[PDB]
Amino acid sequence: PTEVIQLDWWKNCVLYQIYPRSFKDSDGDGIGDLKGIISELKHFVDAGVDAIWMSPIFESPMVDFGYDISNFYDIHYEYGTMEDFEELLDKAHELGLKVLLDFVPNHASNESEYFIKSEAREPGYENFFIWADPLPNPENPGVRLPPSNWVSQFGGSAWEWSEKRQQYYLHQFAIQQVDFDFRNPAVKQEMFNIMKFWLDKGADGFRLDALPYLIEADPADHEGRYPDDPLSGLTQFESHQLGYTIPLYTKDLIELYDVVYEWREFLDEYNKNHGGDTRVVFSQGYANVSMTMLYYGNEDGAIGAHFPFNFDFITDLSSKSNARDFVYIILRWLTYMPYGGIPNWVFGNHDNNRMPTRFRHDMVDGLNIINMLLPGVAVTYQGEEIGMRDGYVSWEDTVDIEACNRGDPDTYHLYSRDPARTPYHWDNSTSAGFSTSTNTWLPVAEDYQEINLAKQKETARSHFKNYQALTKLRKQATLSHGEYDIRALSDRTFYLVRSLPTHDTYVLLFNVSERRDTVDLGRVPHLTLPATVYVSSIHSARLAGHEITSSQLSLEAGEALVLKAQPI
Amino acid sequence: VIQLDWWKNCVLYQIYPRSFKDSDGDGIGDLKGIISELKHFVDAGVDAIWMSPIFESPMVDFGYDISNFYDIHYEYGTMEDFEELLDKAHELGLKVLLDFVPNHASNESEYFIKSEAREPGYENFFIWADPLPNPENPGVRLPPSNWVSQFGGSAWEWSEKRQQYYLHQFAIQQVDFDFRNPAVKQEMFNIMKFWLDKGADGFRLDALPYLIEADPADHEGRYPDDPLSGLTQFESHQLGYTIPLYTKDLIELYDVVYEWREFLDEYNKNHGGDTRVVFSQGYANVSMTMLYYGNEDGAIGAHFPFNFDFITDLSSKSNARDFVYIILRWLTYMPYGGIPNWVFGNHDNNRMPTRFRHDMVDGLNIINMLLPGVAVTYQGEEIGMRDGYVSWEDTVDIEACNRGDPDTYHLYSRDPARTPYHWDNSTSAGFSTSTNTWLPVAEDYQEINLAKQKETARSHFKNYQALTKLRKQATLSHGEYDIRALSDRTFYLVRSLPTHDTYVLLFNVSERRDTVDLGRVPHLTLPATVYVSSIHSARLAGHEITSSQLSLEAGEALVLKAQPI
Ligand SMILES: *[C@@H]1O[C@H](CO)[C@@H](O)[C@H](O)[C@H]1O
Ligand SMILES: *[C@@H]1O[C@H](CO)[C@@H](O)[C@H](O)[C@H]1O
Ligand SMILES: [Ca+2]
Ligand SMILES: [Ca+2]
Ligand SMILES: [Mg+2]
Ligand SMILES: [Mg+2]
Repeated sequence: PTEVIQLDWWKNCVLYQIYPRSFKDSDGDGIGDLKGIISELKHFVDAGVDAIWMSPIFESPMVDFGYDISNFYDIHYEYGTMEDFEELLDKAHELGLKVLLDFVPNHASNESEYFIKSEAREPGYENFFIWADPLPNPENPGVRLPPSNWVSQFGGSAWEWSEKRQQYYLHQFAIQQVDFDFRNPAVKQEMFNIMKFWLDKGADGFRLDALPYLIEADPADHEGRYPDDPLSGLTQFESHQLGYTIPLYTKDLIELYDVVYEWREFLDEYNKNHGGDTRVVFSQGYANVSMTMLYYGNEDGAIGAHFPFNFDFITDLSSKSNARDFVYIILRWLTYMPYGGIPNWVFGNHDNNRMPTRFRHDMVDGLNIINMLLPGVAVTYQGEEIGMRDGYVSWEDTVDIEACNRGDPDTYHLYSRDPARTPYHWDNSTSAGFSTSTNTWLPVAEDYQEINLAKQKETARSHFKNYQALTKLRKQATLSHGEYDIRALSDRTFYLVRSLPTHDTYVLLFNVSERRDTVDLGRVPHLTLPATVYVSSIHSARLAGHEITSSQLSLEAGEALVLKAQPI
Repeated sequence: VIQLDWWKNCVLYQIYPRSFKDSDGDGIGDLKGIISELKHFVDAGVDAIWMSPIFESPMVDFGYDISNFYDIHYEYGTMEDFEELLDKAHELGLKVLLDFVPNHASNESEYFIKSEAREPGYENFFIWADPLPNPENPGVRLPPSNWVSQFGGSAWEWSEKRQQYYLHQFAIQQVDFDFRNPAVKQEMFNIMKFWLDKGADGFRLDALPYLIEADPADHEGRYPDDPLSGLTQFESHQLGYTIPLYTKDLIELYDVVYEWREFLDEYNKNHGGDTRVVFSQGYANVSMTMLYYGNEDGAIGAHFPFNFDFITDLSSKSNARDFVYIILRWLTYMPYGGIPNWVFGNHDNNRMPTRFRHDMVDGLNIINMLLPGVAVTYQGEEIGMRDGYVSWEDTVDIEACNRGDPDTYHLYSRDPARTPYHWDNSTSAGFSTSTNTWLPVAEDYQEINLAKQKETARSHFKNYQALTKLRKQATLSHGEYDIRALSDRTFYLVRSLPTHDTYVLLFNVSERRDTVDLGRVPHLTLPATVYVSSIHSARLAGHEITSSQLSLEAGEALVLKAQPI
């Protein structure tokens, strides 16, 4: 068995997204907190997680549960103190974990000192945000028009009138989330200042949110006005409704990538000047594949985020997908990613329905196997390691500003992100062990007695035990250094093979369909029989250690196997 | 390497007969014309030809409106000319496929006249529905549903004779058969049996996505409205106004196709000789397209449905990563054992060099010839023919006439891809002795013609010949494929086969020079020999590639011959 050089930590980490409000409540207020995370850092070691990122924990009025940041240099009081954060870093680092911070560079709370100073036209802050005059209305001079038809992601105009300043400010998100002017060198310098502060504290890097919205059209390019976004011309949207416009002037502007490349320059300089393990930036943006790959860098030699997140398992695959769709979407990242790009795989987050809800309850293990066996970085969202489902959230219990703004009692479910933010299922105790109180900030999902971590640790076969076996398998040279081959055997079943001369072969077989499928293992490259089941889905006929001798393999709907075969 | 049945790796050439060769100076291509140039297919290294329809037709849709599925269109010639074409093609080793459209018949067909007059056994040959009353103006009949014709306007036409609407997914003159009528399904078997008895090597079957529409029996006796697109740019008479939920890709259409294949399998068993095939045409999403091959329940359909991805999903707007990702789509979705095919043009779409670029013609023909399976060539692609200019005044395409006007006809017209074939630099590019050609000859025929390309050292046609010859190599018939983008500008396609020479396409699909590391290309050992280069390449056939660093100019494609793996 050949010797392999270990990869840089960020090229093949298991990265786990914590939603701190919903992870662990240590003080009975029904709100997850830093002492809660600290008390369960051992969970990440137990799970085989290398790195955690937290949804925002900075001072925030909580309009968008942390994404409206009023102070980028201190901790939100409900989550705890700077001292709790420093204790979290110390204890995480002692356990060998990396810790990344999430913040949204696009915007600040209207309660931030930046915005208070800006609205007052304070020297240094007047132009910190996008401030615009009304569009001249010569035909009805007493009727004030917004600068353009731009629509907020949370509904209504992206322009809010300031009585104090007698101008509109831009908010691509909530009224309380004010868009920085990213053509302002002082805004760009402030972003370096924020990152330097948290790197100096010992953060191992950043997840940076909402990057497609950084830059909007310069009125200088449109005869001194903000240009209207083109109309979608879809009958089902009026001017206050997201979908009314195509964001040609408000999203994916080529200038945003220059800001990202400057962030990478800054981080490269920081790493050179501090040594120890590489500090990284992982970018978030929902965009088409071309716009997504520009986050890595460009073919003029620019270098950007260590990677942009791959949301293809959220946006392009679901329970509607067959095995050919799975393979074809997996191939999209691998086909479009630049030479030397690190692939990553995301199955969920706090903005989207949970993995088993988007797919099916019988597919959890197969989805975690894909995550863990594809080359590069596995990304796990809080709860995927135990197969948590969307929780039921009534209109009455809904707190997501997106649903409160865009929805009503009949439609709120089309918008609300709350079902994927329900408290983590630790055990079958009061509130699934998330809290000692029956009062939790979102309702605990009704299935917690059936789906909880403690039950999965006790029972012979579980989502969590499969998760542990897969994160353990990623330490094998075959998964860190091995080649990959992926093809559909049928509309129902695909294989993913990891192989490496002189090292064991590992094969995923996954029936993603609602029907049984019999496949010819003779078609699977590098699969020599007999082979051993390393991992099986929790209801597979095959237990771990089951010998596969026949070339004919019948798989149930949703059944997934990892086979261990002799080296190539 | 066991010999493949002919249709698994044939070079298939689509003839548009009206535009191929005029033998009789009426400016209309004809069968004696085709017969006179059958040697062209041998010269080019074409194995099989299919013709756009040549059956009796009022020519409203230039042959796709068929008034008699059992005889030849007089302008193209006679049954005897067809029998001669088959005779001489088979002598030259060629296969000949007939195109007919099972979906619809000419309103001048006996089927229609008899159906409209309610003649017994013909009453239900076509889709006949009652009008709806009109809230706005009671005197004005409304059609059975909001269904929109592929050529614009309602898919329902009123018959004064029958006092009912008939369905036409295409032209008013193209009447949709009822494919739930066993007598209609029998008549298709009768038409196929007739032409297979004549010696045809199989069929191209048109417009299959449109065979079957919603049964009113499943909608309380009414034809259900297609959903609205809700797109403000489309009015109720314009294609795009509806989503064809009840009018296209109904699962029942595939059962008809599986029955056709069952009939052909029986015929092939009972007659022996060379396999007679069915290749299906349908523009549909990839999963609905794959159902034409067969289904997972074990149904067997068309020998293959045509792959239109180089028409629908790639263009001059595409980068190397797009090329790779779109090529992977057929290869990812195709059933195990399926034959891949590659289509770069047809008589319904702009010519290959117009959709892409003039400097990409060689690369595109290399892709066609070097990918696994079947290369499909549309008349003109072997010489890099460009779209012809066709004024409103000279436009004869019903689609442009019905959907378009002097300022918009170019958005819809298929005529630019149907201009006469460029044989030489003689009158009408040698298509005809006459200057009275049914469509105007493209302005560039003096620059782009088969004769010129045969007598210049380097040409699209000589590259085409080099590539059809290369398909005889086991590496291309049986070899593995590896395909990846080296950059946004350049991709490789490697064919490899243990102990047989490796063949490598490098293609810069961009408008800019690109320098690639050939060390990244699998199975490529240097030195390698240029087998084929783009006509504008600095590299000639026989040139040795010795450096690992290769600069490709805009549109430049090389086929390298390299050491066996
Ligand atoms: C990215 O950004 C928006 C606004 O900050 C937030 O609502 C989402 O939760 C986040 O992923
Ligand atoms: C398929 O069918 C339509 C109608 O018959 C025709 O106009 C096209 O030319 C053909 O490819
Ligand atoms: Ca912005
Ligand atoms: Ca039909
Ligand atoms: Mg708490
Ligand atoms: Mg003629």
